Amino acid sequence: KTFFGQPLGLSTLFMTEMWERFSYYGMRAILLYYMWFLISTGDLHITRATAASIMAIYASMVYLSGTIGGFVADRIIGARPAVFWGGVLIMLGHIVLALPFGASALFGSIILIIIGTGFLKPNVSTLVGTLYDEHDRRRDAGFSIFVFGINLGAFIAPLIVGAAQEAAGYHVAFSLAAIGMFIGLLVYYFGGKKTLDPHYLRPTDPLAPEEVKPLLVKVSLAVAGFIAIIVVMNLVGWNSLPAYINLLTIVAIAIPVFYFAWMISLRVVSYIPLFIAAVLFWAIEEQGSVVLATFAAERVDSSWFPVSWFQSLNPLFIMLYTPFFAWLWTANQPSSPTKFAVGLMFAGLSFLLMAIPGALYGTSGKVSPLWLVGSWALVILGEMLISPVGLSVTTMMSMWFLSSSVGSALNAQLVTLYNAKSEVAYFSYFGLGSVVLGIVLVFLS
Ligand SMILES: CCCCCCC/C=C/CCCCCC(=O)OC[C@@H](O)CO
Ligand SMILES: CCCCCCC/C=C\CCCCCC(=O)OC[C@@H](O)CO
Ligand SMILES: CCCCCCC/C=C\CCCCCC(=O)OC[C@@H](O)CO
Ligand SMILES: CCCCCCC/C=C\CCCCCC(=O)OC[C@@H](O)CO
Ligand SMILES: CCCCCCC/C=C\CCCCCC(=O)OC[C@H](O)CO
Ligand SMILES: CCCCCCC/C=C\CCCCCC(=O)OC[C@H](O)CO
Ligand SMILES: CCCCCCC/C=C\CCCCCC(=O)OC[C@H](O)CO
Ligand SMILES: CCCCCCC/C=C\CCCCCC(=O)OC[C@H](O)CO
Ligand SMILES: CCCCCCC/C=C\CCCCCC(=O)OC[C@H](O)CO
Repeated sequence: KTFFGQPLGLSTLFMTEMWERFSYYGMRAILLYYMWFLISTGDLHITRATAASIMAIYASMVYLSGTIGGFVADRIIGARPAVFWGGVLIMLGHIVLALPFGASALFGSIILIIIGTGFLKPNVSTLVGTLYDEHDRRRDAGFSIFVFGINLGAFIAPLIVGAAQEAAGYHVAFSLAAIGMFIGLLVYYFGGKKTLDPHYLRPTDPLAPEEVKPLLVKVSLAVAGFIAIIVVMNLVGWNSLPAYINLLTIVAIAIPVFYFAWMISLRVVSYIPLFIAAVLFWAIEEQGSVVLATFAAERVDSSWFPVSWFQSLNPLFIMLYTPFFAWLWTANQPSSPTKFAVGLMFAGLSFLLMAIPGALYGTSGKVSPLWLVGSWALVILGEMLISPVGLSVTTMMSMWFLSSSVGSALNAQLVTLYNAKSEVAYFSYFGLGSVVLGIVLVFLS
């Protein structure tokens, strides 16, 4: 008796991640529209450009937090508690938004989820490997099944949450996200005790006595320096929300900039164009929940259904393409930098495609939802070529997990350029921009 030929414990982690991704992407599907709403009532004193920038940097921090959660679990708290307490903080983040508050709750919600996802996201995948011996040939299948559960949650969430927001408002919809995470915790907690190794209740590589102090010092210097920067910023008058957002953008981009300059000082050099292509691809893919969400709400005949449902197309196409590419890579298979190149080209085509309706019809009307369907089909096609390979090429493993954070940080700057007047230029310029760089990468391949 198995779960698709895998140890029964996979069923627990499958559901755990399905519900967490439900909570996360359910929130993402309506958070931007929610900020627009708070703005329209005068409760939130920012522009839509800033709100769009917030969504991008929010994403950026979540991915950044993810590069740290594995360490904290491996060295300090253990993978099993990390997942649990991460789940708790994620649940509380969605509760904060469900409470009878407005803009005052946004920061607290954002922080809780950044930290919680940081503890949960890397460590659930770790525990999946825990199910198998070193020997097990079933590993690749088990992770594929796990990924399917991730995509499932991401798929149903905007449908269910978006419908709920339409029927019962934002606060109820945010509560559904919280309940989703809660369900994830129930199944995880009770299902875990039956199936998970008690070894992972504790860290597997705990700090040795002599490691405690320098780690505390290292963490301390970072906080003091970051706090110092913020003090100076407020002294010299750089203290607006766009300013803090720029600071985090700089931070998110500096980290890979430093580790490279650190490590360089020589095939690492060859990894640079790969890393650049990854950042750019993630930038475009992550604009689906920001720029494309804006386009869906302003430029699409979506009178008969919640416009947040467009967020379901991303994981839908992942699920549709997946068994195909599963087959395709079994049946000369192109190289890895070739995949990145063609992978970035498809991202570029997805934005080039979106420039068409504005150029043909104008930007003051509404167009068919099919334009967005086509756009997402194109970008996810690019994801099938880049994501399954990116970790393999880089084998700096962290560099791979950071490419998504840098793309989002870059987006935090770029998405402020998008509006009805700049629609066609935005899509053409960046669409073509990414296509040419994918052409360059073929030359450098
Ligand atoms: C996996 C590869 C797929 C590539 C996607 C490209 C195919 C479709 C592109 C967009 C279709 C155009 C819209 C069709 C339509 O019914 O237009 C009606 C009109 O209301 C438009 O405003
Ligand atoms: C152990 C805790 C787990 C449970 C998760 C927390 C969620 C439980 C109940 C959520 C109640 C929804 C909020 C109701 C509400 O504010 O109504 C909004 C009002 O504006 C109606 O339009
Ligand atoms: C080890 C990697 C991290 C190192 C970070 C390097 C530099 C950190 C901070 C410096 C950036 C200055 C802040 C910029 C800023 O807030 O400008 C805002 C202003 O233009 C808007 O009103
Ligand atoms: C408007 C028309 C655009 C047509 C574009 C066609 C050309 C695209 C790429 C040209 C070079 C081939 C790349 C093949 C390759 O893998 O490397 C070899 C290349 O470096 C040859 O010099
Ligand atoms: C009286 C109100 C407060 C009660 C709620 C607080 C939380 C209750 C129990 C905490 C349990 C800690 C879980 C840590 C953990 O590793 O869980 C993992 C599971 O064992 C499965 O892996
Ligand atoms: C998730 C909780 C927050 C931890 C971050 C604080 C980082 C700074 C110093 C590390 C604190 C670790 C405390 C426990 C510890 O490692 O000491 C005992 C050693 O295992 C044995 O000497
Ligand atoms: C077996 C695969 C089938 C799909 C093939 C992919 C199609 C590739 C390019 C299609 C054409 C480019 C989009 C332009 C477009 O939508 O024009 C349509 C009219 O403008 C609609 O009013
Ligand atoms: C592989 C080919 C797939 C099919 C797409 C081919 C080209 C797609 C779009 C080209 C431009 C579409 C609109 C043209 C346009 O807006 O003309 C500009 C007018 O002068 C506006 O005043
Ligand atoms: C699978 C095919 C993918 C589709 C890509 C083909 C189309 C590429 C670019 C189309 C749009 C080009 C720019 C149009 C443009 O800016 O014209 C000016 C407008 O009239 C004013 O904004």
